[PDB]
Amino acid sequence: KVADPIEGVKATASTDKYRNYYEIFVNSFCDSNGDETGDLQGIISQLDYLNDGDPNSGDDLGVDAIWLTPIMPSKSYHKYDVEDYYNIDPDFGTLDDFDKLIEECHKRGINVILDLVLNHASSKNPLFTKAVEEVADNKLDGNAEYFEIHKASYFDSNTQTISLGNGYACEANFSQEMPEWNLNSKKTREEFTKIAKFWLDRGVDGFRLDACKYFTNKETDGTEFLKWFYDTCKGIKEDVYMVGENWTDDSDIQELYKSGIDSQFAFKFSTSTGTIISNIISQGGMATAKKIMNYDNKMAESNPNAINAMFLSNHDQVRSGNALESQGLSSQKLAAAVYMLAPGNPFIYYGEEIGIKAPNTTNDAAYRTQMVFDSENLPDIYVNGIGDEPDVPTGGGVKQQLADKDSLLNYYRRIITIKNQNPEIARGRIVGTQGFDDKTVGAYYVEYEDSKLLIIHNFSKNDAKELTITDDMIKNATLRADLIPESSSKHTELKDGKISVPPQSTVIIKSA
Ligand SMILES: *[C@@H]1[C@@H](O)[C@H](CO)[C@@H](O[C@H]2O[C@H](CO[C@H]3O[C@H](CO)[C@@H](O)[C@H](O)[C@H]3O)[C@@H](OCCCCCCCCN)[C@H](O)[C@H]2O)[C@H](O)[C@H]1O
Ligand SMILES: [Ca+2]
Ligand SMILES: [Ca+2]
Ligand SMILES: [Ca+2]
Repeated sequence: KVADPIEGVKATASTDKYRNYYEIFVNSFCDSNGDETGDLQGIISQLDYLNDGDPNSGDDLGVDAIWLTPIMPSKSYHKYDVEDYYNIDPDFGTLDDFDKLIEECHKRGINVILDLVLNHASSKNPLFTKAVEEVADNKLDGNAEYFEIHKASYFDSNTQTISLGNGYACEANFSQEMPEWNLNSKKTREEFTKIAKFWLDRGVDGFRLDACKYFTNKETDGTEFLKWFYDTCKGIKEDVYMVGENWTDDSDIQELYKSGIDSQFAFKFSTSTGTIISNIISQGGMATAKKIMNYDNKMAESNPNAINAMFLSNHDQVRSGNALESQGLSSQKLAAAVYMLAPGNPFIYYGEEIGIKAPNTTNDAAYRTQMVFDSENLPDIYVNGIGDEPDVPTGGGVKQQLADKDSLLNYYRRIITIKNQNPEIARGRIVGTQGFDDKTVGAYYVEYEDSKLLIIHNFSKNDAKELTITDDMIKNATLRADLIPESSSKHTELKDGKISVPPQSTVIIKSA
């Protein structure tokens, strides 16, 4: 019977770089034409589920940016081997379907970034097939100049290669079908400028940049390359946004931020062995708050405009729900609150919001299962390596979960609404932790210019925490928002300076 503190509070749609992102593995999301392959028209058909354009009404998820996995011609179902950087794979649609998707996203306040694969191309990209022919004729000063082609003996020993003619090879860390670009090449830079402009001119808001760890090599400074590319794209589109996958230690992420790239994925906090899920299982609130503050701030030293990119899991990892669901739905809910209420831009993986699991932990295809909009009418999508038979989410599909006020999905929805009511959360920096003499409680102050919030998480699985909020912490403290997983009907309150934070709950404190 305690009033919901967010009732009637005005939400505002984001109009800047700060977004709750949604990663769509295109193959697996929505099939509009019966071939068992997801496509762009399928995404279009579900845009009102993603964002209906009105932050103050409706039953949409509410995400305000999409990251599309590769959409360009490729023989593979994942398409990270790019055969043509200037078109749409026919299974996904045409450039007209792409233009429709952009228009329809933007009408709803949804930004769109593309997976732009700069480390490597397909071995069937025509630029590369020409290089291969020319190398076989001992011509190295044509198309070979686009690619990381050298005599075999040049390569660092632990570098995998593609064998070419006449004793030459091409760097290929990921596959024999993924030859690497020479990022130092004049010709390559020219080509990348053309590809960037091609997509930016179609209304794209920016890029996800895979495999940044492999920009740097024996002769390439990846920071120099990414700075060159990023600044090129800023000239084309001043408010272009990029997020890099740099799957490596913190010091390498610090280094790469000197490029001025907005964001790099925060791998440290992802997966079952990562900070967030590990500490939700271990009930380590205080540790998690400390680690988020220290990491966000360290990265800001390298780039003062860094936008951290928190995530539980992506298309290259086991689904987060494989670890979290067996710990109870309230653990899954807390996890969402923790990663999404950290500074920066969180990335929800499609289907995470309804608890899609991986049927096995070892096969990448099992990380990319079929999105379930309605568990009564299961999808019919083929995913190479796991077939087309759909798993049923424990909580049902989108339609089921939207109706149930206590669903995982509705918890995500509420998190997003709280963010749309409180811009400081995404845009600010953590200026300090707040101790509550309890290792289960993780609390920190996020401040964005003139405005500070106190975010408190109770990681305890079983125990409510009665906390005292003083004027030294937040002057004239009020309860701005709550997230209480046990029941959507349950709210708390701040009364005579005391607030009960239930198990696995989050509260947000703000000055009157
Ligand atoms: C970022 C990218 O950098 C990375 C590489 O492009 C993406 O990963 C994708 O590509 C790899 C490699 O796929 C290619 O090579 C494999 C291995 O030879 C071929 O099998 C594929 O057909 C070819 O496209 C891919 O890795 C799959 C490895 C499978 C191992 C199975 C072993 C057990 C067998 N019983 C990824 O699945 C694909 O996404 C990455 O996703 C980007 O984010
Ligand atoms: Ca289709
Ligand atoms: Ca809405
Ligand atoms: Ca490389």
